[PDB]
Amino acid sequence: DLRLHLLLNTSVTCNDGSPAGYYLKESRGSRRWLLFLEGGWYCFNRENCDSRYDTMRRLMSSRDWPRTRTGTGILSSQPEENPYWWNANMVFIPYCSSDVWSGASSKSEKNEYAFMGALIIQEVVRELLGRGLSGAKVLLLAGSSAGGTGVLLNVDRVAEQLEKLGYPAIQVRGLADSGWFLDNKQYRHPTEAIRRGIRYWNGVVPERCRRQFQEGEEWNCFFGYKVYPTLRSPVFVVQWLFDEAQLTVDNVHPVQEGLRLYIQNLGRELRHTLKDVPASFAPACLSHEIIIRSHWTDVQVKGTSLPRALHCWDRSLHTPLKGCPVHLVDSCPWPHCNPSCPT
Ligand SMILES: O=c1[nH]nc2ccc(Sc3cccc(OC(F)(F)F)c3)nn12
Repeated sequence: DLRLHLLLNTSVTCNDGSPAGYYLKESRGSRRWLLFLEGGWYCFNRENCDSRYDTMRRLMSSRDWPRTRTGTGILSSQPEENPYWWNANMVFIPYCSSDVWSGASSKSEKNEYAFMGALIIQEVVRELLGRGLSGAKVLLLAGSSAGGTGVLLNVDRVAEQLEKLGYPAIQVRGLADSGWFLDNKQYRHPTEAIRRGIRYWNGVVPERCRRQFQEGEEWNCFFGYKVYPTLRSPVFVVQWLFDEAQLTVDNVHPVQEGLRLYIQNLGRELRHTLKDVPASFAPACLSHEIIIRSHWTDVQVKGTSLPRALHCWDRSLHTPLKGCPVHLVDSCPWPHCNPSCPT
């Protein structure tokens, strides 16, 4: 139901120099626009990117992209599947820059690959303005995994470019799903790979965060709990307390005391980082599931589903609301202590 458009500015490219693009399903009766950033890790040097080009080429090139994609979860237009925004204009932005959406570097004599994730987002926004985004009231920049970190890195830049282009009435907001990681100690023994990636990509981070951490330390801004307080746009954070990717980077795979304590401490640390995040949904589950899955409606925290919490967030952005909460963080300390966790 979402149709592919390759960028009209063909110099804004995927890793291999093929044009980037977006999939669009318009909803002409709606002033809501959802722009979703796909995830899929990243690559950080020539040899690592070459391997990714061999067996993850759709994440580095548009040459084999299909003409259409089906919107699912928060991108579904069916009310039953998407109680939150089923009538919105739907945009899926494929991740083909391998730079956690941070890059601003073209291919060249000296660069085998282009890392243009930050420019891809800006160009999608620019081209959408001529397709109806100029009439929007809300632009929700959403994303999962590397795309969720991408939201944190780019939401304020989207807000800034819309202001500079002359559209101050469009409210830009972020929804970061599964992109809120901790730079914690591993269970057995990362940030060095991000640190090297940033140099390889000419990666860019939000200005206020860059100014806090200063030169060489931009990697800090890839960690939600450090970049989020510097952001001005409203951002709703969705994060499993026991995210499978967090456990993977922590080298966690009949649980004895050391690992039990490690896992419990991870959940408490994650919960701590979300205490001052007023719009958040953080269930006590071991999962890698994301908000574009069709059954995203099923999980609840304190009896409230994520589509409900997002609706309550919309209302809050018109004092807390009777029966319509927006800060939903589990307090129970072990995976699947919430009975609604995905199986
Ligand atoms: O796309 C998917 N699925 N799961 C994941 C997990 C991380 C990533 S990128 C990333 C983003 C922020 C920090 C980071 O460093 C860390 F790992 F936290 F130390 C890596 N992308 N990703």
